[PDB]
Amino acid sequence: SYVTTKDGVQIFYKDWGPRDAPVIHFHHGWPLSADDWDAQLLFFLAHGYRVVAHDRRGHGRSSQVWDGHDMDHYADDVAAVVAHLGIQGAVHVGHSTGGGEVVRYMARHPEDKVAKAVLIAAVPPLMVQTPGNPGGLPKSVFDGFQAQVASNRAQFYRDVPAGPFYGYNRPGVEASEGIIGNWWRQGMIGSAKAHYDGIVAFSQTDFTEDLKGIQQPVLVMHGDDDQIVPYENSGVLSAKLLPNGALKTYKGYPHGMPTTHADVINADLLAFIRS
Amino acid sequence: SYVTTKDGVQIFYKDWGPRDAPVIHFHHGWPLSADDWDAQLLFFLAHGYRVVAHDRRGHGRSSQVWDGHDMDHYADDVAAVVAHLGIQGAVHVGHSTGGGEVVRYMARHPEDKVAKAVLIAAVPPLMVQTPGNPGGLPKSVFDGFQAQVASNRAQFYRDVPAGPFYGYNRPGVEASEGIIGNWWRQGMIGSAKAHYDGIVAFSQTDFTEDLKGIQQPVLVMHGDDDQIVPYENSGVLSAKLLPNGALKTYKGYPHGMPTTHADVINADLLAFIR
Amino acid sequence: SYVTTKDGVQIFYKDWGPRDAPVIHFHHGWPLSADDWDAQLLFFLAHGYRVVAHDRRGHGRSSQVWDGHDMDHYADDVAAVVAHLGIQGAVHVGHSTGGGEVVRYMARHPEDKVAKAVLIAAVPPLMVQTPGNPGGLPKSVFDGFQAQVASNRAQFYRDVPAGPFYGYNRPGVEASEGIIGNWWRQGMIGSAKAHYDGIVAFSQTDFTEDLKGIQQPVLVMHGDDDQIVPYENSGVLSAKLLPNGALKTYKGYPHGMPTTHADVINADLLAFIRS
Repeated sequence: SYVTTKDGVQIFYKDWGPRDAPVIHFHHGWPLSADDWDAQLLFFLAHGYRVVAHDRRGHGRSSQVWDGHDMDHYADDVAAVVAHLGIQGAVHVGHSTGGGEVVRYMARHPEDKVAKAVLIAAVPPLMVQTPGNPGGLPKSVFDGFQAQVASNRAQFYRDVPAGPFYGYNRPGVEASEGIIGNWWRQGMIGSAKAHYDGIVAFSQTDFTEDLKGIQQPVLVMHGDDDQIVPYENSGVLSAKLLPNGALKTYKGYPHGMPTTHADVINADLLAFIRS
Repeated sequence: SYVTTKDGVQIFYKDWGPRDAPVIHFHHGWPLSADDWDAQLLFFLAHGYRVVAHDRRGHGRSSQVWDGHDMDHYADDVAAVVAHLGIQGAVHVGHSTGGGEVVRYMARHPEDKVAKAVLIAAVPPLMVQTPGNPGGLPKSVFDGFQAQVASNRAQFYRDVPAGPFYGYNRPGVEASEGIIGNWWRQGMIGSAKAHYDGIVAFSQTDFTEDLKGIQQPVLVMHGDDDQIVPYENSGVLSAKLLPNGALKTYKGYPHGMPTTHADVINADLLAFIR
Repeated sequence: SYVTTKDGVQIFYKDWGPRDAPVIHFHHGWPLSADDWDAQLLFFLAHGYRVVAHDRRGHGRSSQVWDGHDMDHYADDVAAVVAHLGIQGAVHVGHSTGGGEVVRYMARHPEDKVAKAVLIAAVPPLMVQTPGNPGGLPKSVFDGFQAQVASNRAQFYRDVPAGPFYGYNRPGVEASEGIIGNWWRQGMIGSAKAHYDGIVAFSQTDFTEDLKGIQQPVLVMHGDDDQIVPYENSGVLSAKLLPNGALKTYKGYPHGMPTTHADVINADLLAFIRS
């Protein structure tokens, strides 16, 4: 299904389950799509929820609009989906870049009384280095990623999931070509332009302010061996800044743990949601 | 192209060939799409037919609707496509789950005087074991498939075509990465929920009644080494229940024979159809 | 986005950049899509251009219409895109089959005064061997490709990019699975019938008349180790037929040079366009 945003973007989304069942809205990471949530969507459907997941603008099946690739637009696009379906008050779950999107959404759209939120290996508070965040990674790494997206996206989208994303580069770890390919697939159908700007969006946006204002219960799930988003600089700090945040640490887990450790993550996610 | 069903589902379809040429409507298997018919579509176009192939609900490019994943809905979706294109009286060819769809369609929509039908490695009469079908497979096997679709669909959709589907697991057979990849691709663009429910639809639906009522000529094709749909409990029985049915057995052929043995299957399909 | 043609075909296209910026329209090769221009689109966006790229009928995301798979229709489809977006007078860049499409467009749609054009490893003047073109390739070669598309498309679409297309079959050249898979991917989402007929369209259409009539500045780029479109019977001859055309030779370069040698191809395209 599709919804047209205020600025004319076509946002694709999946909406499964009873119309009146409690809702969980899932927000995917960079440079993926709603297809990255298969395991979670089926698990929560089987546990009584209506599940919704949309493709970020320029990602997956959503329109490849060339501009507006920043957290504020991402958040407003979320607002469009929510209002379109009338799913205000839903629980919002965000992975990686999607976690930033969730936080920014809960910050600029308080009119939507979101029940609870879950940040899984999310980018907040900030990934880039600034005088306020000296622990932020150097742009050179991000600028480099943008160069890869611009000059060899097809291979770069193989390298990321085949190496650091799922921890398949660790010793004794058996890689899954299906999982690698699906990551790659979701990336290739998206816009190179949206993904290019998207790196600035998830790496150079400061969510410190937003985290401090969120009063709802928020669970932060982070693997201590996350090679893409810093466990301490992002996860631990995020849980600390959130007034009602709680941290859930997973030893040795990778960035893509919701896929490679679906059972564990889903069970813990459900426990938190049911309070 | 798309047709909107009575219940609001968008069904994607392909329609190639002269508008007034005789029609062959192809029905794909689980968990694929109309793209799985490439070889047949071009073969029959070259042999004077108009060919139509649609994506089952929640499969390929069709709407990822969360419910209605059963044979009755699959059949009514076919009716929508047929009515939209005005292709009543066509020949219908179904592969695997698609074979069950063809049978249910003919049964629920007798108004459409289908000319003939071909069931290839099709699921009828009933795949699962029950008190009425002692020779079927235990439900646990299908529950296992559902579990795979629910927790590791991306790899599972590699395992099936790389192993049992095309017989590539048979020592000595040369696998095709392109064919494996295309199977996987069609599966991944479809809905995990549609595929999850779809397993129950194809393995636990009894088509005995539908088969007994089909009076048109029907050809049942089946490889005797089908690792996906047991030859003895499907093709053999379906052919006998069909009043005007006939069985065509292919020794050593896999479930996906229409793809790996296109020349032979296309030639035999044509002989029966034309 | 999409535009509906006169004959009811849905043509998918990408349109990126400031609405008021100078336009460059890219035309992809067989059996690909607009996604094949990733590297070029981002490079020109960075240089202040508005870039447009559409999927040929029956290719990529465009309608899998069963007929009209010939150069005249491809050209009329271009006309529909141009009129829809109001991008008359833009620069047109076509690769391989796309090169033929550009030339046919500029010929049957003179009302649009295209500024300049670039033909990269383009099919003109005529690929197949005929009495008038004794230096062409025997038709049997193209009949072979058609048979592969009809009975072994999934694997054939792996073989072409893994072998001759990018020169990965040359000694000492390392292949990119991501690039091979992306070529394969774009081909599989397109129509087998459109691709089957498309072989006749690109290999047996004579563009001599069109070429002799184009007065605009045109740059003909061609690698001399192109295993898909013979250098000597294409680019060399096309450059001479064009009243204001010039040949740019890339020694040892493959057919898919815009992808494997993006830095060089982009720089030369930019220099020519602003010349």
